[PDB]
Amino acid sequence: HPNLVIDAADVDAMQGAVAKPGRFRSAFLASKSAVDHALQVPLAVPVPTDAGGGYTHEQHKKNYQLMYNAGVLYQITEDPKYAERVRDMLLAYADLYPTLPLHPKRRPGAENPGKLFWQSLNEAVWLVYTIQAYDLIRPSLSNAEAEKIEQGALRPVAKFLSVESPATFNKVHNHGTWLTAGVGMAGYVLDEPEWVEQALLDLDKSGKGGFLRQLNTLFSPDGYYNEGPYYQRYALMPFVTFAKAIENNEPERGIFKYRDGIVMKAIDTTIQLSYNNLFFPINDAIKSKGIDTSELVLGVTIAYGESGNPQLLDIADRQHQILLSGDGLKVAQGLDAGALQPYPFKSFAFRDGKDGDEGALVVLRQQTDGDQALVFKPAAQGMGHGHFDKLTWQFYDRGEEIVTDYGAARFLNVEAKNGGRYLQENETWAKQTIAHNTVVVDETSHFDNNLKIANRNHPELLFFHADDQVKISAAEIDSAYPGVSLKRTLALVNNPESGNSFAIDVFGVESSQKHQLDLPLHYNGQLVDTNFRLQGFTDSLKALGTNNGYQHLWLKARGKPDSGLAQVTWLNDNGRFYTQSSLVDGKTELLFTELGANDPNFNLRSEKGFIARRNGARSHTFVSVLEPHGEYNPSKEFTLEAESQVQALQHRQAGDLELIAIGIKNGATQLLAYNRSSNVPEELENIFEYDGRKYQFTGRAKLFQIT
Amino acid sequence: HPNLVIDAADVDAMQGAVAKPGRFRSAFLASKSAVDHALQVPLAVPVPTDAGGGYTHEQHKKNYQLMYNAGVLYQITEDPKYAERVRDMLLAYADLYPTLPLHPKRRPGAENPGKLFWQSLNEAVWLVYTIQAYDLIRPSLSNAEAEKIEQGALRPVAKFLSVESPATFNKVHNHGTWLTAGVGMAGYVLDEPEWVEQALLDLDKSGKGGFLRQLNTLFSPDGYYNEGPYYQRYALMPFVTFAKAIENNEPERGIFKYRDGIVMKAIDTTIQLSYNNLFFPINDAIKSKGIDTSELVLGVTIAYGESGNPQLLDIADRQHQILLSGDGLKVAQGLDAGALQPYPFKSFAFRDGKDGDEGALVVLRQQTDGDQALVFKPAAQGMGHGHFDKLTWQFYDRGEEIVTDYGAARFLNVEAKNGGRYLQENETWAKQTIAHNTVVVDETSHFDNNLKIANRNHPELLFFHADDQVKISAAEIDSAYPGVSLKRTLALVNNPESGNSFAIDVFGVESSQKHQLDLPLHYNGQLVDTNFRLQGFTDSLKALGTNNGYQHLWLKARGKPDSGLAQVTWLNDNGRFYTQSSLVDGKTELLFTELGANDPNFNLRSEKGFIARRNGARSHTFVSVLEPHGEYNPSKEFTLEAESQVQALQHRQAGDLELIAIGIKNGATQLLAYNRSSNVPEELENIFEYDGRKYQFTGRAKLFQIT
Ligand SMILES: [Zn+2]
Ligand SMILES: [Zn+2]
Repeated sequence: HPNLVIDAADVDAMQGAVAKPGRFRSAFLASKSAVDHALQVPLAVPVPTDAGGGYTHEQHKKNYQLMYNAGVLYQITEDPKYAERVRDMLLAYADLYPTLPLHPKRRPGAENPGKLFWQSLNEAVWLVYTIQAYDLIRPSLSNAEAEKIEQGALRPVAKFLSVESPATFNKVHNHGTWLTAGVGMAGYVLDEPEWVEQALLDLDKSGKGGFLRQLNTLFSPDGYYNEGPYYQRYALMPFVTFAKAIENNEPERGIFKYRDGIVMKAIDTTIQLSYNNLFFPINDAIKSKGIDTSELVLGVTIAYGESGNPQLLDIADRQHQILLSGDGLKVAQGLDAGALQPYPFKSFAFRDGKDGDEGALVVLRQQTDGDQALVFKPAAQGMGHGHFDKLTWQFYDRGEEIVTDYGAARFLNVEAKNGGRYLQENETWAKQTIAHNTVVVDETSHFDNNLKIANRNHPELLFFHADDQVKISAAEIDSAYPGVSLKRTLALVNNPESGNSFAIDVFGVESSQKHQLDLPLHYNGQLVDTNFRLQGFTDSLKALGTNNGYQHLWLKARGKPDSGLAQVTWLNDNGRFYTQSSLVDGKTELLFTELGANDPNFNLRSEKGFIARRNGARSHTFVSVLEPHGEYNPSKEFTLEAESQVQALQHRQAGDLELIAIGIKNGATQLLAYNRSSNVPEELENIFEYDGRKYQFTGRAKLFQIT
Repeated sequence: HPNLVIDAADVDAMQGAVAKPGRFRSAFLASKSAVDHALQVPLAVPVPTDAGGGYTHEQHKKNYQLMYNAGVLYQITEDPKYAERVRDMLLAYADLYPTLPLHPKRRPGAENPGKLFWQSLNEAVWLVYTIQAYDLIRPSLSNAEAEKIEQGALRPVAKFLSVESPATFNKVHNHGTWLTAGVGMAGYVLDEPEWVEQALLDLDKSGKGGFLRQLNTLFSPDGYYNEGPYYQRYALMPFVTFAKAIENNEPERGIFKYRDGIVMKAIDTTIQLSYNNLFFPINDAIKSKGIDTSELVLGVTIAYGESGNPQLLDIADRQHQILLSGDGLKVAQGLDAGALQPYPFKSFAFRDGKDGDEGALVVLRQQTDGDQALVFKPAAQGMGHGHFDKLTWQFYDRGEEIVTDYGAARFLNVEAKNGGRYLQENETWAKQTIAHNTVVVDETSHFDNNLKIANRNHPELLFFHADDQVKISAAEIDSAYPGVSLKRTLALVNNPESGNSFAIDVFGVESSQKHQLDLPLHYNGQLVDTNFRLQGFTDSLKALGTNNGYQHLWLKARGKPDSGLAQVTWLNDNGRFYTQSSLVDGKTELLFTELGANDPNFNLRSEKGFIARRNGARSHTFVSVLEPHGEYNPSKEFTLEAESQVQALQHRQAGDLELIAIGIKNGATQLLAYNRSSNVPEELENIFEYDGRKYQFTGRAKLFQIT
């Protein structure tokens, strides 16, 4: 009876593969050992009393996982003990569920209620796994056992998640995707076709919500999910699960061709939104989440099963987790056959919006100086999970996040931390603009915290270009603060001769009115030196400000460099020094902060940053260069080039061109020249004059060496 | 000509091994590649201008490293390009060194000056490496080149390091070992036997100083170096280097048998004083230093060449660094031959003092619940790098430091941080007792920071016992504070029935006068719960105190739990929760701190801790249990047992016995019973009554399960 993600054909293929040495057999033996041990322990289907991370919540989660794993073993081995365990647990659920009220630890202000769980989302995950387990063990049951499980457990849960909470079922968000996927698959297993249609087109079958609306709205043409990478991988699992079930049940729907293969694009982009295996922590996001997460392990197997792309074996190899499925077997076989090819992590502008015209998530990468990623976020809001952070950036180098995004104020599945829920400081700190590396006007967050306006306004991607020496993008938004135009261009560059790299930042603010302008740099590392006088406050600390996140920042020190070049140098665990060299006009303060004020429940990390503060400016440009330099090896006990190699910095406008000149110690000046305007063909010619000589280049941009 | 660590026998064996494939050939090729690349850069022997971490400091360090490596490559390849580079660098040193003043960035308060370097310590390392390089390339030289090199560089350096700085040269400390090693090896190479004898017996050759006194004084009979693990590995290099040269030139001295084989013991104990490859950060210490440090890579090859112990190959394998020497070949061959045997990290009391009577460094390990180490420090002062930390402890679990020692306030080889020197806050914070996990009386450090009193006093180790279920040690000191006695016993225990483990702490304070008593607990991880009301200060922070390190702690929160059981729970990145359960009397405050006050140069990390404070006590006992519990997996997204499983705690005396009974939720109480007397035969019988039942055990201690 398996006919959801796994079908009978997959079981027969798995049965043959299990008795041949290889990755698949070894994964099978490991699952079998674990399930056999778990079968020794009595079933635990407790009355639900705990919130996220609590015993009842985690036990119910463990139950769905065991029921799925045992069902897979039952199909492969034909051993009845696996089905009997799944049956006994389902009979227990069938007796418990009808008697359950809404969860005692429900918090409806945060999320909709569940019966098994504090929130409906976990119940939806439970249905997605449990329906598959039932589908896998259904041939083992008597008719009365099936009827009791369906009438007491499966149908009441399907009803609870759909007709009984219809607003969320018809919503176009990850929570909707989980609910639609579970009820739709239940429609297939229990022969309820209307449930499949309700999953695809909403409860009214209108078309306004449902699975198809989600695929047409939440993803851009580049496969980029509007809520961001961390919820991208989360929603991926019900997308590829229900899509695999649609293809096995109604292949005439052409689900894997729908919207020009959007399901495959979505899988691939999920992989791309990572560095050193971790998803970029933009918007609401837990920084530990990586590509070995179960949703992307599954997604890769499904995409490899559809395409046979050997590049996906590279990812599967890094995930270190063989799945007991037909597609999981295909992955295991390609790996055993040596078919692996490297996976191409791209510099790319992943467009945002269903039509691709609501900004973009830009990733700039280069390997000349090690693994480096500059992540630029001129993206749309991302809805409730979105941060108020237009044009913010991050910088990754040598395995580590150097210029940082906080992610969410949330301790996942830690019940003592408010049931693992999003904390108050996720609104008052983590979402605020001052928590990001982008301009804050008048100590006020972008859109002044107005969700509806934020949801309707987005930056415009002006351009993106990437070649071997220059990766560069610019974007603009005039709606973050009406009357203020915010424009940023960021370049990731490398010089082949030196082996050196730079991140270059040109942040232009233009207003007809005077404003306070803050540009934070939140960094990871230890402050080691400054160009200018800086002594920290010594016997008391006070918060930087009063609202919009400023109330959480302790002010540790205040500097006001003389006009010219300001330099801030820190040292990272990864063995590198980082110096930001910025142009200051003598009216710019540098405020050094530590996160942790107005934090009575110890909910925030002691993160460090410095803010460039320019008061009373109508128009201002923040020009800066981030220089990774030197080597620090505390094991062999040597240090090289600990001092910044930048001596001078100049920024000039030359018609439609922007020039950034970086003077290097005992070295040639690095001169970034790029064309500023919208459309620039690849062979367009440019010249300009710098220091009495003439320079010429084709296309968007060129880095010159001036000896 | 090579006759020091490397002799001609070694060279011959290496030459035949570099043709055959294997670990040695791969190391050779990697070295040859690095040096060949170095040879294409012209030599740089600059006039010394910078302090530690600066250009000339790090260049002169690069130079001795390259001279040694190029010299070894000369001997193996017989290719004069390597010797010619070494020759040309030494001729530049011969011309430069006699013109040199004392170093312009000398800081004679911190360390004695050098000429090549700001301190003579680096000059001694330079000599140790360079005398070996000169020895390796000598047969390539003309007599006039040899005379110029010896007259202008080698002899002036050796003379500057001995007769011109005689106090330090005759000193018995790590600075002394480096100086005497270089001069003694110069004595062998330049045929100055008086220098060899001065190296072994001091300049006046009295025997008060010198290398034999160092081996007889700075190590205990257990091979524990008095200054601590971080300086043990430092001194280990000159110790084993000179010893190996002595054995190759004067094997009649039997140096590897001297003092019951102290050198081999010294190597083995250096390996023992680590957890997950890092040395215990006690006394002045840099936390990143681990067993791959060059001194211990060398010491392990030399011990393997002496003893052939296949267990040393385990360490070598973990170090991942084959050495181009005769011993390093033998190590590579044994590894290739698959002779590796697991190295045994033991529970052990490493005695302190020349004769092993000045306290001890006690390490308790178990493996039942993962890799765990309890480090207890009832040790001698350790001279000027010693910390004021009698009876302090650390806890390590699942790869991480959980209960912490700060180590030193110093940024090794970062010139912008005071030349990589020990910083002011090393004295005012890192050495202070409040920075450690031990009792502070009246906000005053042990011995009141008086180094002369501290050097004359040490705790007495009372007992130490390790079996598979209980590891336990106790010690006491009555001289840390006038009229106050301090006694601590620490136990590491495991229960087989559950996978559970506990660290048990009983800290007794006895005095005829009332005092304020502080017991800090410095922890690594995120605070997640308390069983008593705790709200952090929200709008400002102020230092906890005014002196002896209290001026560096921000007080973030204050709690006063009710009489009974206090519980503090934090979450560590290793995926485990930790709960300290402590007995409190309603009069004990718990103060939550963050390091960072009075730190104007950003010299301190933001470390966290909590302090149990009890005022007006004459005698008081701090009883607590540290419980690692649960699993936190944010990749798979599950949590198990996040809540502490301790329900109750009781401490009782029963004659010569102490009882600690730990109530477990849904579990048998764990009852630790141990005899307190110094003398306890293994077959001694103990009997006590607890809750109506009678219990008996043989020997020192036993953990009982009470259902
Ligand atoms: Zn964010
Ligand atoms: Zn210390």
